[PDB]
Amino acid sequence: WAESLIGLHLGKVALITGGSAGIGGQIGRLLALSGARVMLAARDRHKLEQMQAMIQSELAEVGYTDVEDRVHIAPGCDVSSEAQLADLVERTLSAFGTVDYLINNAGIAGVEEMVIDMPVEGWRHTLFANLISNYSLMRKLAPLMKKQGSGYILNVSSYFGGEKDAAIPYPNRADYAVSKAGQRAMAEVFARFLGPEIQINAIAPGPVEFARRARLILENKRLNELHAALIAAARTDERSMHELVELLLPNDVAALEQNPAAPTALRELARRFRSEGDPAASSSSALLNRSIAAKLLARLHNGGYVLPADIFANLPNPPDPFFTRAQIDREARKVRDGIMGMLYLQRMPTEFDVAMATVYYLADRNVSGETFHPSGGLRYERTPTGGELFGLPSPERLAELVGSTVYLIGEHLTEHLNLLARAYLERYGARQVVMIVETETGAETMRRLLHDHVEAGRLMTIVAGDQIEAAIDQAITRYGRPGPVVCTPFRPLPTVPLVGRKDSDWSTVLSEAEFAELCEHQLTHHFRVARKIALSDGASLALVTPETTATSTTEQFALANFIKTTLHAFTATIGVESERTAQRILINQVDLTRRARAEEPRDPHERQQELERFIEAVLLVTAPLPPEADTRYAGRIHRGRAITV
Amino acid sequence: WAESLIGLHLGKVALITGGSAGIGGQIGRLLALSGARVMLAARDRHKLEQMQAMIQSELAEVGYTDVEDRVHIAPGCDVSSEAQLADLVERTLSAFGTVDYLINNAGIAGVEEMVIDMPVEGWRHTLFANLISNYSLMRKLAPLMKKQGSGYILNVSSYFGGEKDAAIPYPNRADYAVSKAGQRAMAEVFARFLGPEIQINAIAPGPVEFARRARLILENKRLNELHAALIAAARTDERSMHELVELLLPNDVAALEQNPAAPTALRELARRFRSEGDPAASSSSALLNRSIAAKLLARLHNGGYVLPADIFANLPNPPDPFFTRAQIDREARKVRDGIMGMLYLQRMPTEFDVAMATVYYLADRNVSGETFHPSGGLRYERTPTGGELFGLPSPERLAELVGSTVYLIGEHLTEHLNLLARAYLERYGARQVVMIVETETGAETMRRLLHDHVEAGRLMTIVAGDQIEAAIDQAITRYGRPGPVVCTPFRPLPTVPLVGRKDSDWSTVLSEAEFAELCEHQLTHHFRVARKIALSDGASLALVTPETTATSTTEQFALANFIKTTLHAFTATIGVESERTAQRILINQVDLTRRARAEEPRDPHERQQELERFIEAVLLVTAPLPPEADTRYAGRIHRGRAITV
Repeated sequence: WAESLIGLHLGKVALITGGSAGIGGQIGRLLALSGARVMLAARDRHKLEQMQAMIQSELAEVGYTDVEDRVHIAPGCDVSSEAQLADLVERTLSAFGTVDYLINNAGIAGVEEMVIDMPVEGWRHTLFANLISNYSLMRKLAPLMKKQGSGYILNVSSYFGGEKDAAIPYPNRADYAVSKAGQRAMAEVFARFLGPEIQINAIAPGPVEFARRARLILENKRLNELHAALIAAARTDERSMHELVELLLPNDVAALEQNPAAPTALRELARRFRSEGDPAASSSSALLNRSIAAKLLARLHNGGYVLPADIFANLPNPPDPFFTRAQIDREARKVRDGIMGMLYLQRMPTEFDVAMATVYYLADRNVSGETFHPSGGLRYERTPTGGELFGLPSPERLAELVGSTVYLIGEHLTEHLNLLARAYLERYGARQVVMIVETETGAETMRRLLHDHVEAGRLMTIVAGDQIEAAIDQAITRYGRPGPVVCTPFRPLPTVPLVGRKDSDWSTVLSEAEFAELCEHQLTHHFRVARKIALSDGASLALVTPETTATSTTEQFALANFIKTTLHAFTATIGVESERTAQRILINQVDLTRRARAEEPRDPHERQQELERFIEAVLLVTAPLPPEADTRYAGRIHRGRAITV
Repeated sequence: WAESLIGLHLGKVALITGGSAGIGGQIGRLLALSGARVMLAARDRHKLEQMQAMIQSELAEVGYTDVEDRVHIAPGCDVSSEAQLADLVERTLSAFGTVDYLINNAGIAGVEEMVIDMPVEGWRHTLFANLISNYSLMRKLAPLMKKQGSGYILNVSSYFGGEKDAAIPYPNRADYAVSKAGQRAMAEVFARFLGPEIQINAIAPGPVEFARRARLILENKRLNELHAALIAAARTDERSMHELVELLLPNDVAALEQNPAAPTALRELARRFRSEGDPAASSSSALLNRSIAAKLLARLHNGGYVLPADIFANLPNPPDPFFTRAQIDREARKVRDGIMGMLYLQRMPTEFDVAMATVYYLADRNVSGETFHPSGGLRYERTPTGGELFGLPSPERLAELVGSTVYLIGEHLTEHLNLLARAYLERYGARQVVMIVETETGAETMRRLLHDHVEAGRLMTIVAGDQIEAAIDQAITRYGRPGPVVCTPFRPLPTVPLVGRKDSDWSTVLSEAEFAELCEHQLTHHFRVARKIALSDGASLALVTPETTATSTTEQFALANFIKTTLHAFTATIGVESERTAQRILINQVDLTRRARAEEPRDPHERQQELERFIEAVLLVTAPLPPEADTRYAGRIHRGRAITV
C-alpha cells in the first residue's frame, strides 16, 4: 500500500505542527514514507516520541537507512506562543536546513461556548493557536523557500471553515470557525504574492474517525431558555432584572408557572419545562442548578444588568439527576445520528485516508490559493456571502427605528459615520445616536462633523480606547440600551509588503506582531462588540469590514479580502447561534471591501452612489423586524448574512 | 515517474470519453499504467488508434502482458448522439463487463458566439454533447455499479463552470459555461442519491497547455458597436430601423460623422471609429464589411426589426486590410497576456500534469459531490450567487416602470404570474402586461385570474407553445417592445426517482430523454427568451427558476438545485456579455428554489411573506435604471446577479 507513496516526496523537508497524533501524525508518517525528512512538532513529549519511533520503524521496514536522520521531533511546542514558534523554526532549520513543506496542522478545539459565553481571552487564544500561528510560521519560512525557488505551505483548515463565497455556520464554535476560515482565506489572498515560487493551499476535511457533551447541551439549553425569557421579560416588564431574577429563587417550576404576577414569558417557560420535561428529572420541577445559575448570572452581569453577585447564594439544589440518563442518551444519539447523517457515503473517513489524499495532493505543482477537500460529501447548511443587489428595507421594519437608540462604533471612517448618524437621526426618526470612538481625536472629529446634532443633544460621544465593553456599559447606563448598532473598525488596514523580494531579508514585510494586531482590530474588535451587544439586548448589529477603494494598495486589497472572508465565518455562526437559541438580535455583515480594484467607484458620481448603497445596506440589516414578522422563515433570512456595498 | 502510479487502480475498468487526445487521452494513459483496463471513446478513428498503440506500448514497457486486452477503443463515438452512447456502453460492457470508473471527459467548445448571435440549435447541441451525455452515461452505467456495490463517476468540468455558491462569467461562451456548470451541479445533487455505493465528483481544471481569434474579436467589436448604436438610435429617433440602417449604406465613416441629420448615437460612433481607428485600416474609414453587415442584419431581423433581406446587397466593399496586422497582433497579445495573467504560479499546467493529479484523486474513496481543482490559482471575476437579504428597489428605478410594457412568461406558476401582473399594473403604473403562456389552458387560467385587467385591455394573452420566439414577435408587433420581462418555466419539475434500488432494472428512474426534456424546459427555455428579448431591446429580464416548497419531493429538490446552479452560469455570463458590449438590458435571476426543505415557508403567514419577497425580488431586478444612474459601477451591480426568495 506504500508502493504508490515511496519516492513521491523524496528529498523534501517538511515541518508538521501537531504532528504527534491525528491527521498531522499520519501526514508526517506518510510524508516520511514518501521520502521526505520530517520535523514533527507537538506539546506532549511522550506521544511525539512514540510517533517518531513508529515512523522510524516503518521507514526501516521499507528499506530506508539512518532513519533517525529522517524523523525529528520538537516536543513542548505550543504554537500559540510566538517565542516557541521562533524556537521551532530554529530547531528545524538546524536539523534540516530549508523547509520545503510547511504543514500548518496544529489546531485546538477552542472555547466551545456560544459567543455570549465565550471569554474574550479565550477567543484570542484560539486565534493565536489556530490562525496567527499559521501566518507566523509562513512569515519565518517563506523567505528561505523563495530564495531557494520553491516551497509549499499547507494550512489544515476544516469543512466548517467554509468555502469561497459561502460561510458555514458552526454554532458554539465561533472562535474555531473563524480560525479555520482565516486559514483558508490566508491561502486565498497570499497565493498571488507567494507565487510563482511558493504554493499555498488549504485542506478542509470534514468529520474524521459523548454522554458528557449531551449533558452540556441540555444544560446549555436550560441556560438559553431562562436567559432568553428573562431578557425578554425585562424589556417590557416594569420590574428590574434584579426583581425578575428573584422570581427564580424558590427554584420551583410549578410555582412560577402558577404565579399570577409572574411575567407571561416566565410562566410560559415554566409550563414548557413541566410539559417537555422528564418527570424523573429534577429539571422538570426545578428551574436551574447552581452551575447554570452562575453562568446565567455571568450573562446578565456581562450585559450590564445590575444585581448582586450572591443573588443565587441560597438557591435550593435540585436532587440528582437534573437530566435523566434517558434524556442524556437521547441527546447523545441526536448528536451522533446528526454527524452520521451528514455523510453522503455513509462512512466516516479515517485519519490515515485523509492524510493519504493530502500527501498525493501535495505532489500537485499547479494549485495555489485552493481549498482541497480530501474527504467530503457533506449535507450541511451553508450561508452564501456577497450579495450586491439589494434595496432598502421595508417601511414596516424602518418604522421600528423611530424613537430608537442607535450606537455607532468607529473612528477611521468618519464620512461613513457622519452619513449614518445623519440618516438615522434625520431620515428615520431615531431618538439618539451614541457615537463610540477609539480616541479623543476621533471623538472631536465626529463632534465637529455632527455639531448640529451634538448641540441638540441627539449625538453623544464616548471614547472607548481598547475597552469597548466598558464603553458600551457607559452607554447603557447613561443613554439606555441600544436598538440598532453599527460596528466599524477603529483602524485602517496596514500598507506594508506581504512578501519580500527573493534576495532581501524581508525586514519590511508584515510582521507576526502586525498580523496579530490586524486580527485584533479587524476580527476580535467585531467579536467583542457582538458578544457585548448580544448580551446587552441590542436589537440589531451590523459588522462592517474595512473599506477598499479604487486606490487601495494591492496589499490592502489582500488583507481586506482576508478579513471579509474570515469575518463571514463569524457572522454566519453567531447568526445561527442567535436564531437557534431564540435570541432576538439580528447580526449581519456589511462589506466595504471588494475583490477587484476595477469594481470600485471611479468618479464622484459613482462614489455618491456607493455611499448611498452603504446607508441602504446598513438600514437593510439594522431595521428591526416587527415582532409579528419574526417568523421562523423571516428570522433566518435576516440573521447571519453578508452583503457587499 | 510511473512507480507511484503502477497498481493504484489495478483491476478497475474505466470508460473515458474524448479519450483520444487532451486531458482525456492522458487520463486514459495514466489509468492504464495504474493497472486499470480502459475503453477510450472518441470521434476520429486514426487518433484513437494512435493513442491506443502508444498506451499499449508503454504498458508493455513497464511489464504488463496481453496489453491488447487492457486498452480498447470505440471510434466514431459522437457523445451528442443518444443512440451512439447506447452503442458505446454495449461495446464497453462486452469488452470488460461492469465499468468501475466513468470519466465523462468529452466536451466541445460550443458555438463560441455571444448569446444574441448563438443559434438555438447550436446551444442545444452543446448541451447534448457536453452535459446531457454525462447524465446519459451515468444512467446506463450506475445500475451495474450499484449492483456490484461500487462505482465512480467523474465529470470533467471546468474552472469556468463556476463553483459552489459562485458563478463565473464566460462571455461569448454561455453554452459552454452552462454545460460545464451543469456537469458540476450534476455531481453536487446526485451524490446523496448515488451514495454509498457510487462516488460522483467533478474536476475543474483551469487553462492547460490566435491571430484569427483576435481578428474575430475585432470584427465582433465592430458589430457590437454598430448594433448598440442602431438599437439605441431607434428607440428615440422618429425614423424606422430600416431608415436608420440606410444611413450606413454609403459605408463612409467620415460622411456619417459629418451628417447633421444623423442620430447623435451614430455620429458619435463614427467619430470614435475615426479616432480609435488605425488609419491604415479600412475599418477607420468604412463602417462595416459584408460579413459584419450580414451578422448585423441577422441580429436586427432576429429582434423583430423590419427591413429588407437585401438591404446590404450594394454595400461598397472596404479594401483590405479591414483591420491592420498591427491591430490584430495587438489584440492577440491582449488575449495571450490576459490568460497568462490569470496564473498565480505564472506557468501553464500540462495535460499530463492535470491527468496525473486526477488519477491520484480518483484513489480517494471519501469524496462525493465535490469539485476538485487539479490546476488552479486563478485571478478571475466571479459572481457570488444566492443573496437572500434584499429589499425593494429604489423609488427612482420604480419610477421607470410607469407606463411600461411588461411581458410575463409562464404557465405552471399561475399564482406567481397573477400577483406579478397585478403588482406591475396596480402598484407601479405599468401601461400593459402581455401574458405569454404555453397552452390555451394556461391562457384561459390566466385570463380568469386577471379577468378585470383583461376586460380593461391591460392584460393581453398570447399562447407560445414551443415557439416562444414567434410569440414574442407577435407581442412586439401588436403591443410594442417590452420594458421589463419576467421569464418563468412553463413546466413543473418531474417526480420520478433519480436512482433505482440495487436489485431493480431502474425502469422508473429518470430517463435520458426525460433529462434532456428537463434541460429543454428549465435551461434552454430561459436561454431562448434571453436571446430573443436582448435582441428585441427589452429593458430588463428576470429569469425565474422552478419553485420548491416545504412539500417538494427530495427528487424535486435535487433537480431544482441542479437547474438553479446551472442557470446561474448562464445569468452571470450573459450579464457580463451585455455589460461589456454596451447593451442596455439588465438580465438577472430570481430563484424560487432553496437547498433545504427546512428553509421553506411552513404556514400561511410565512407563505404570504414568501410571495411578498417574490414580488420584491422581481421588482428589484426588473425596475430599469434611469440612464443617468447607469454608471459603470452601478451597471455591474444590476446585471448578471441571482437572488433567492
